[PDB]
Amino acid sequence: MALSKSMHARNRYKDKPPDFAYLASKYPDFKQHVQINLNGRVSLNFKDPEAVRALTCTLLREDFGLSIDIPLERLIPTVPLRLNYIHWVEDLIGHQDKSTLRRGIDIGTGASCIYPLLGATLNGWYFLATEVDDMCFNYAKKNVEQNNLSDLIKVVKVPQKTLLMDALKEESEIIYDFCMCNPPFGELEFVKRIIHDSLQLKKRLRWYSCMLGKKCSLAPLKEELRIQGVPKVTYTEFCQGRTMRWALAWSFYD
Ligand SMILES: Nc1ncnc2c1ncn2[C@@H]1O[C@H](CSCC[C@H](N)C(=O)O)[C@@H](O)[C@H]1O
Repeated sequence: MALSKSMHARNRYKDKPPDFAYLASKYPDFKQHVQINLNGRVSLNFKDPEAVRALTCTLLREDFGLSIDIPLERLIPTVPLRLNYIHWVEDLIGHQDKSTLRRGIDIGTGASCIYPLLGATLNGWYFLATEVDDMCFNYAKKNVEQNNLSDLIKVVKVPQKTLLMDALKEESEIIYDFCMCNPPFGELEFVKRIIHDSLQLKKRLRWYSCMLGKKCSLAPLKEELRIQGVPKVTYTEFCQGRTMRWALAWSFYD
């Protein structure tokens, strides 16, 4: 499948994208990173990671009420793009209500802990955040605690060679609804490790998903899943102008 306006229909920033002028007038700690371009427009220098951090932290504060602390030394996520994936998963696990508790896994949560944070806020989803990087693990366990989401999000430091399988030994939950992953920059080799772990977990997770960075990666993975005889295999492409990612998910369910 593929979504109109190249991004998910339920995305906040599809109809109402970020307004630099507005955010500068509200958050004077963001006003410092914004500069007036030639066209008179209020613009952020996307090269400066401190500027980009200021935007991402402000959009979380402004639109989700999330106050996060993230280091420059680590990846700065781009709020609207990550949000498409949150909505795609919503669609996959057939969102719809108050007594229907849905639980997922985030393979590589990052310093931000962006997916579990959005996910637990927007929908109240229980998450199992995994991390190999200590710095990332420290900041994520911190952002979760400071937004009092300690109850829904369970951040866990994990060994290097370990993925999905190994992580589901603490805690012991029978059925997980989804698992999202944003592979770090071979890419194909990573999702292949996810595919394999999914072959042994099968119906224990309703949906296994992966946000890809390269379109070339879709063709072999689509073929791998097909060779392994995976019943449902779904894919889409998201967008944020210059940026473009390819989310792919697969289920063993009829
Ligand atoms: N085998 C593995 N298991 C768990 N986490 C891993 C891992 N390999 C890498 N990671 C971690 O996963 C992260 C990938 S970056 C994805 C971060 C986040 N979801 C975002 O979009 O902001 C890194 O912080 C890295 O330390």
